[PDB]
Amino acid sequence: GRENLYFQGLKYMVPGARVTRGLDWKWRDQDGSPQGEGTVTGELHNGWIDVTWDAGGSNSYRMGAEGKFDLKLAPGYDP
Repeated sequence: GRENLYFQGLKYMVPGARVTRGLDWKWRDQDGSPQGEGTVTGELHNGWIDVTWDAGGSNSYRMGAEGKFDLKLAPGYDP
């Protein structure tokens, strides 16, 4: 039994969080390298979260918006 994905989004999508793409990703190669990782840079806004990728691009991803979760916490990141 776990908190739903919206609750997880609220708990984990905070500045500094390390992420990769996740289940609902539909954003082509924006993660910048295969299996690329990134850092969340802000707070949730209308269910979207900002990420700066290690490859260097900055953009926004759904983590609740549209009922979709585009990211996953990166391997080795355990807050």
